[PDB]
Amino acid sequence: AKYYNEPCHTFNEYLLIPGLSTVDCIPSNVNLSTPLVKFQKGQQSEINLKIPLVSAIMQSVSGEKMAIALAREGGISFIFGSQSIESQAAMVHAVKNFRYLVGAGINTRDFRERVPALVEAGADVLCIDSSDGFSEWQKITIGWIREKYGDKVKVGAGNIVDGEGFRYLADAGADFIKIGIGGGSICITREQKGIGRGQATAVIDVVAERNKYFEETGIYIPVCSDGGIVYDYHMTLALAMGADFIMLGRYFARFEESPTRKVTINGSVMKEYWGEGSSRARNWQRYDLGGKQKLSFEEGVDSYVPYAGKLKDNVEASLNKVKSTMCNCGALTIPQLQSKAKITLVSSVSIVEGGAHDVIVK
Amino acid sequence: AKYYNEPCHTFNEYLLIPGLSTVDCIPSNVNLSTPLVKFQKGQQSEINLKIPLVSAIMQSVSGEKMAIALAREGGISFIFGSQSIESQAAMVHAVKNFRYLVGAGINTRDFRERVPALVEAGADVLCIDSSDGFSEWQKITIGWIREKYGDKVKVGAGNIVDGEGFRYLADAGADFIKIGIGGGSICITREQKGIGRGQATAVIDVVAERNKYFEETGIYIPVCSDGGIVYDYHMTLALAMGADFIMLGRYFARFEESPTRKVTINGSVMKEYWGEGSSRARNWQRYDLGGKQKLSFEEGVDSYVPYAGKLKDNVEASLNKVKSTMCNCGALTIPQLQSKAKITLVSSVSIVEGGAHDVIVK
Amino acid sequence: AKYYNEPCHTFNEYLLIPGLSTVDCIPSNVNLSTPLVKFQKGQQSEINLKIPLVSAIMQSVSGEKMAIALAREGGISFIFGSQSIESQAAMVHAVKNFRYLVGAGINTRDFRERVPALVEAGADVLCIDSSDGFSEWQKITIGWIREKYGDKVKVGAGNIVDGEGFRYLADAGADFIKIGIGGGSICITREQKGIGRGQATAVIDVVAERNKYFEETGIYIPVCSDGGIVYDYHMTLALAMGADFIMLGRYFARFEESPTRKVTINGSVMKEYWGEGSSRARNWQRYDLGGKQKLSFEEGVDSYVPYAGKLKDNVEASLNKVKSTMCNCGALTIPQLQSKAKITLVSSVSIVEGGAHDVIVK
Amino acid sequence: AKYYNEPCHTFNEYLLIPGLSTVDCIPSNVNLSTPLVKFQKGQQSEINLKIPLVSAIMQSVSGEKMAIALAREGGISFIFGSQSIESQAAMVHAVKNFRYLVGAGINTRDFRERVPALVEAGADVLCIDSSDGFSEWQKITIGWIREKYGDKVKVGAGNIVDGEGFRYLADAGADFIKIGIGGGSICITREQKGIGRGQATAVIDVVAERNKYFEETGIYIPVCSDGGIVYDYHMTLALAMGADFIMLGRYFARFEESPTRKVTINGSVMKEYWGEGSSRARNWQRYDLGGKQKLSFEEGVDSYVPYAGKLKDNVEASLNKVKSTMCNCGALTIPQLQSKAKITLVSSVSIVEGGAHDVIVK
Ligand SMILES: NC(=O)c1[nH+]cn([C@@H]2O[C@H](COP(=O)([O-])[O-])[C@@H](O)[C@H]2O)c1[O-]
Ligand SMILES: NC(=O)c1[nH+]cn([C@@H]2O[C@H](COP(=O)([O-])[O-])[C@@H](O)[C@H]2O)c1[O-]
Ligand SMILES: NC(=O)c1[nH+]cn([C@@H]2O[C@H](COP(=O)([O-])[O-])[C@@H](O)[C@H]2O)c1[O-]
Ligand SMILES: NC(=O)c1[nH+]cn([C@@H]2O[C@H](COP(=O)([O-])[O-])[C@@H](O)[C@H]2O)c1[O-]
Ligand SMILES: [K+]
Ligand SMILES: [K+]
Ligand SMILES: [K+]
Ligand SMILES: [K+]
Ligand SMILES: [K+]
Ligand SMILES: [K+]
Ligand SMILES: [K+]
Ligand SMILES: [K+]
Repeated sequence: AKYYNEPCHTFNEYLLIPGLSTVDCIPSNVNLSTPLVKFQKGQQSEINLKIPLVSAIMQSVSGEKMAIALAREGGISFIFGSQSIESQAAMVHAVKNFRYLVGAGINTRDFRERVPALVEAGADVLCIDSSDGFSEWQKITIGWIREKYGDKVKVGAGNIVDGEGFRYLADAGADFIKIGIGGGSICITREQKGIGRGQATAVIDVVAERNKYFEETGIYIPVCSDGGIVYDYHMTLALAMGADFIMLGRYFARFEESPTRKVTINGSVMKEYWGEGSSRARNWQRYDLGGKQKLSFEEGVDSYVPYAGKLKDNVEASLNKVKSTMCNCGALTIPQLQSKAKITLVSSVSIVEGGAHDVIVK
Repeated sequence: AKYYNEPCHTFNEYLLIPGLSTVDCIPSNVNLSTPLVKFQKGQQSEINLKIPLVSAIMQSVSGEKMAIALAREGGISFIFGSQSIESQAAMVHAVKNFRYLVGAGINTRDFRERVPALVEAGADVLCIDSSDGFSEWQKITIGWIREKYGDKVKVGAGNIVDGEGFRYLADAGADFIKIGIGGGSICITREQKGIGRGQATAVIDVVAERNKYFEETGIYIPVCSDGGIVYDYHMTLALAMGADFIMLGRYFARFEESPTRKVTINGSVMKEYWGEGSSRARNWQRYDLGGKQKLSFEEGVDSYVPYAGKLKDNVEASLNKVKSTMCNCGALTIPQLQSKAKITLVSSVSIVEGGAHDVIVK
Repeated sequence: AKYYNEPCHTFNEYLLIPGLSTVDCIPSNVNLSTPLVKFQKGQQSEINLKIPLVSAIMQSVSGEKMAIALAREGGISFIFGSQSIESQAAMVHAVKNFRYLVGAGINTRDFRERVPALVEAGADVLCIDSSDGFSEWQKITIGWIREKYGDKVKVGAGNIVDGEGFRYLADAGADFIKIGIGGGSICITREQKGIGRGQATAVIDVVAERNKYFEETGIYIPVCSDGGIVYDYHMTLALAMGADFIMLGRYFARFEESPTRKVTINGSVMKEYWGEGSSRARNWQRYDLGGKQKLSFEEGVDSYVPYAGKLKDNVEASLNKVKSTMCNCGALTIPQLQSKAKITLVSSVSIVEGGAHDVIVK
Repeated sequence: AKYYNEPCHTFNEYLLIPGLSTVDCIPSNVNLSTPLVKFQKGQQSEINLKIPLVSAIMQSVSGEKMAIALAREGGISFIFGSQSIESQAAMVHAVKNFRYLVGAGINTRDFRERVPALVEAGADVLCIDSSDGFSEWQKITIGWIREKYGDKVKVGAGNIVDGEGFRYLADAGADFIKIGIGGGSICITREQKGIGRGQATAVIDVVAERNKYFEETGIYIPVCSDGGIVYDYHMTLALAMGADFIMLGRYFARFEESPTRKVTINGSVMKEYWGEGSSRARNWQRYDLGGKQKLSFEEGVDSYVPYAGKLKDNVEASLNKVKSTMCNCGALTIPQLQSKAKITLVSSVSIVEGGAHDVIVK
């Protein structure tokens, strides 16, 4: 077996150490644009978001209302694929003809039928939805798409957590690669199967490989930090570590625009939020290992998250914090932040010092 | 004194990082066979289990019903030796003539009488039951067996936690070596005597020495990770780290087939489970240091574990998780897993991220 | 991005290992004098405090009564600047003509008007109040002061946490540099923006750079450990690590002399204490990044701290502990302590051993 | 200031890894004898205990009854010195003429009068009682004793935690050196003054220096691990790390023979136990830094410990565990253990695995 020199870590263990802020480092001057799909050195991506936030490929998150609301704010939603091809295509079509950008998730089994339907519906980009994307199944799926559409259809892939996985999907032809296994708020894969890696360590490792790949091939492949975002500053950390954009489930599930019902639990207004690996969703394709067309066991839970209001207001508040921090770090663009960021791990005692302490908060 | 560069760790601190899964990496294609006794390079062990699980040499675990039920599923039980030679021989005989495989535990004191009786009863393999097997007492016991039976009788030995201990028992002639001191769920040896080592670190260290020994002698000695298995994924980790099979007490004590009584504690159906070092068992031979034929002090406790039902159903569920994970890692056999596994330590904060978080589980 | 070899740590994780105590190492012989502003090698600072304690630039801490009481004991207060120029100047004037030393906080926006008013009022030293002082805004402010007053006006600056930040402000001309981001008892910046560093690590790193700067230029720049002091021994640690003086908010807010109201909360007499970044204070200048003249979001909280009595009695008790420890370390002056101190990190288990344990405290 | 490469650790973080146990490694063959005072290479100490346990120099521990009971079992008590010279001398005299060995604590102030009185009373050995023994005060005290009695009077000294402190007291002429600052169960020095070091790290460091000193001078100076012993296995660890004997307070305070009252607290029979640094004891000499003859502030607490019965029965039970472990490690004497011991640090997760887990203890 192979071992590592250091244990993996995640977001709550890090802090950014401010660099020089020039007079032009004003939050209003910060440009949050970011590339969504791979491109050649010196050029621009064919698809650039205005903000680095994308909603998860989940039944309880990316519906028509979410896609429209997020697209309006500059991001993009990936309409969930854990539904019939016909219904998913209809959702994509409704968003495209509500021009707002919209993505759609696909699986490694019915892609020969689902892809044509989604392309026809007007999807701008696709993304294979898999817990563990380091597989020949994803290579086959991407290969078929390239075979039939060449570079006309953009397809994201994976969910790998190290350089090897990234390299495999990059060579396979993925337009962007998703990072993360087990970090999701409603995910229990790490406790059920024992696979995964701290989200931050995964991003840092994959980004290092992505940059080597870029120097070697001249091809820049955007990577997405998927799952584990709890606080707004976690967004800034993920971007600083090298992620081009961030995929979130819980963050968006709390909004009015999520397709779930609002429910009151103990005097608190909540919203339903469940994992694709829960018996409720039954998205067996996401965990498919060539076995029976059913969920062998649960890898996600059914839950409630606090209702946070409208997406627009929340996204605005979150990004204002991101932009402010970027200015503390002397960055006016995401690439600048990724270059200038000074990132340190924090001891548990330092964490205690970071919050309010030795006072009774009024 | 001698010190080490790193502290010891155990199962809960590790995770497997998935490798490439090929289209043939289907759970149904996974072969869980594993060698039980030492063999020569290029050859097969004289005894191979169909599944890598064996039940502990304990009064509250390995009785006749357990031995039959586990043998039926592909594993093997080691009938406890903390009972009269006559009664233990009778249990072995009943299992053999219920052909199901069955093992039997022996001690370093009455082996001249117990061994012949067990061989006569039809035991397929024996195993010295000792907390600390790094001793001349075990070497003497193994030597006597070899003297009287040559290689016809198979005897496991030890419970060592480092390369030195393994080497000693290997040279002594043990057919397989058991790893672990203090990791047992009902064991308090580490708190009473201050001896022991994290189970994972022990397995990793012993396996390293076992592989060097193999290259040096051409003799492959199977090793057993004994104790400390709490979750099903711990089984996968132990195997990935190099263990050929796993010995469990608590895991099996919870089943209908364990020889203990079912008792209701606070509306919950439980089963009795006690350590061999508890006053209830009085297995002083297991902790014998050439002193009086009595337990100097307790090193185990008397307890209750949740009733889990039938062994067959539980073992099936556990191994389905093991096989699934092996497929994520690209392995269809245990040796493949041990070769391909990528194993990382996990920070405490990463552990929190691994479970459900920031949601109210419904 | 840039990463570090070790995670940051803070006060609770350290202990001093006693050195040789000579017969002259008596608490009564300890000299707690310390320089407040930069000076040339071989010379003395133009301003030396008798004790290394200064009160925070906060509405809930440094008012007229506090400034007089602390000055009387040998320290100095920095009258808060989060108020009109006229009212702040009046406070400074009242203290100066109550001669007691007194400081005053300024911001990077209205300094052209505030500075003249404060100098006119008789302020002995000024200090830019900023969460993140690594900025051109501070350089511009210091430059203007030097332009108009040369070296006649002393101005402290910053709140940096590493060598780079220190170097920038030193070259900018600051008379003393303040260390610390996010360690304040009422501060939640690290949780809102994700920026900061463990206070101890920050002091140690900045001090190392300060000493290199001294050897290079012959100019000694005093540094201040600002925020995070919870226990009296934390003061000793900060000084031993290299800090010349310590800035405290919570510590002083608990005293009779703080400008806040005493309130009873659950039978306990408390005092109000709030952060400059709370909606109550609205000190937006402290977090200004060239944006709108308002607080974008809260970075501090409103709270209550236990009433501790008169400043004189408390400061006497605190410093008696500091002097005693200095004697255990064989130091009769702060520079001696900084030279002789032996400082070690402490494991969490060692921390448990440090307090009373395994006994019921009567 | 000076820093260290690793943080300090203490007893609960360590475990012994068993070595080879020969047939002669029987608990009954273990010799627990140990030297109390320094001697020349190749020779024997003038005072050897039969067991490596000594009672603390405390009012609530070492009275006449304790001294007699412990001496009977092979150890020695150091009659507390925080009382009049006359009364302490009377206690020593009573023990000597009850021949049982007995020690007596002295301080760095009234030694010119206390020492003669104690020698006259028949004390076999003396020991300076100080929290921080790295001082000229101890050197002066030892020097006076040597001046007046030469090598006829044996005097222990210190309480240092590193090689430097040991070296100083060794050169000063101490017959044995005590290790430890802040580890005491009733001690809060580390929380009041911020000085100290993990007990295990202190012992390990001092022992290393002691062994170098021995090679350099041919003089073997016994060292004592003082404070922090919570479990019986902690005794084994301290000895394995190099300590010749162990000083305990809490351990003995629980016995019938301790001079304190038995009190019932919540249906549990307890015994009073307080630190010498508590207002109850007022042992200001122990924390004397040449200041006023009074306790500047408390460094110890007043408490209750569980009543454990008679010393004889408890000491027998404790040492049976020590002897058993020594046999697991292949040692029949303390020097053998110190040579053969294999000591590892243990992760927090490994600690959890070490106790009973995942079972309901009946
Ligand atoms: N285990 C599951 O059932 C599951 N369902 C969805 N997800 C993952 O968790 C991410 C959302 O994480 P989060 O933003 O809620 O923390 C999704 O984008 C997807 O990668 C899951 O891990
Ligand atoms: N301390 C004891 O009394 C004791 N009794 C049995 N055992 C050990 O603990 C193992 C079972 O551990 P576990 O599967 O319950 O965690 C047994 O195989 C044996 O090695 C014990 O450590
Ligand atoms: N976040 C806030 O609102 C805030 N207000 C004041 N402070 C900082 O916290 C310090 C006082 O910290 P403390 O002594 O209360 O721990 C001040 O000197 C200042 O640097 C703050 O961080
Ligand atoms: N702080 C105190 O008041 C105090 N009083 C006694 N002691 C120390 O603590 C030791 C006893 O520790 P323990 O065996 O109770 O853990 C004594 O031998 C002495 O070195 C103290 O630290
Ligand atoms: K900055
Ligand atoms: K804070
Ligand atoms: K895989
Ligand atoms: K999770
Ligand atoms: K000292
Ligand atoms: K303590
Ligand atoms: K042994
Ligand atoms: K255990």
